[PDB]
Amino acid sequence: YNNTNQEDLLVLWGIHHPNDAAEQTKLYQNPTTYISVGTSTLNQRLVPRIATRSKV
Amino acid sequence: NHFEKIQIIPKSSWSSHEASLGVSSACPYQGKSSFFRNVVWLIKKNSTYPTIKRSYNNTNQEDLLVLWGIHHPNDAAEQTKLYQNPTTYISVGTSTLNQRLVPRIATRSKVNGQSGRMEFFWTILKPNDAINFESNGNFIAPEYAYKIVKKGDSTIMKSELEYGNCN
Ligand SMILES: *[C@@H]1O[C@H](CO)[C@@H](O[C@@H]2O[C@H](CO)[C@@H](O)[C@H](O)[C@H]2NC(C)=O)[C@H](O)[C@H]1NC(C)=O
Ligand SMILES: *[C@@H]1O[C@H](CO)[C@@H](O)[C@H](O)[C@H]1NC(C)=O
Repeated sequence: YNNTNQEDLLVLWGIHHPNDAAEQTKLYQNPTTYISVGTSTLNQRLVPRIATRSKV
Repeated sequence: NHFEKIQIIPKSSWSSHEASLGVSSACPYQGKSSFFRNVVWLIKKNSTYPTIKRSYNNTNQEDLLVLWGIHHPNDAAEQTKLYQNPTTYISVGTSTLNQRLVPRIATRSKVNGQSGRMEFFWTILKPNDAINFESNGNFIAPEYAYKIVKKGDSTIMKSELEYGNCN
């Protein structure tokens, strides 16, 4: 997306950290994933993180 | 103002990993070279290191200070020598924690004769919550943890002086 507007823009996004490899492939097939995001200033490569956690 | 130390993962309970070989000349007790007493330096048994999947639940009434660590070795040789598995990680989870630690190799100056490094981590595990570890190598597991028995005013004074038997 390009900010063709005149004012600063607050952009939000996210990453899913699943319970286990089963759920990872169940929902996305690909077993080893990442989200990379870039701007004139941002240089992010996010990587989902698996861990066994209490239900919330 | 007061911890009560409890055992939460007994040392004797590690069947498919060597638990008594996690020791170092950098930590002498009295000749016999030793280690941090409250955590275990787990190591490969037979030639191998099965994936560990262990968890403690805080059935107590008070917040619990849990400590654990990761081993960062000198090189791939030592990594496989001690844990066989060449690509490892420790993942730790709570109702709030979502950690995946990865050992980091780098060539470092000896300190207390060791070029490897140990990196410790911690959390406060609320009553009725559990901490779930999973690992594949380089894990330094908890044995003892601390119940926070009482809270109150205190401070960490910095002084070279000693106890004065006074009030
Ligand atoms: C830790 O152990 C206790 C059981 O000893 C669990 O207590 C249950 O937890 C649920 C959900 O938190 C509560 O709503 C219930 O009161 C408890 N159920 C029963 C049958 O006692 C607790 O869930 C465990 N904690 C975790 C994170 O697994
Ligand atoms: C060690 O490894 C071999 C498998 O390669 C196995 O057959 C042997 O019995 C193991 N030893 C013990 C004491 O478990």
